[PDB]
Amino acid sequence: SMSVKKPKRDDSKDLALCSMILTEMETHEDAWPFLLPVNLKLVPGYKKVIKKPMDFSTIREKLSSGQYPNLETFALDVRLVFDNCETFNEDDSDIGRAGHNMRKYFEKKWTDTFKV
Repeated sequence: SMSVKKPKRDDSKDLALCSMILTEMETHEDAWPFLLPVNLKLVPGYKKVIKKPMDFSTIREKLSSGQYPNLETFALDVRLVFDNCETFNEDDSDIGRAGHNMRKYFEKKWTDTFKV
């Protein structure tokens, strides 16, 4: 509260570390469904069903232009990618399985990097 300061973690490396994590995401072989925005005019349903589209290229642009206030807002956008994927795609499908794989991949890197 006012003039009662909670000891804070060092966040000076967060931008670099998130950029590193995102690079590993972008280069994962199962990243292909997530590299670019879903094409809203070639994919029936998507615009109506998915209220907040998100993809790695959009996250990269936001990270490069100071649009994430903190690391948690970055992780929210990454998770949004996989939450959208689960909403729209069957688990069995190639895209659906890619999403599950990439979520698992991200969350381990997230824990290993920041839950130091």
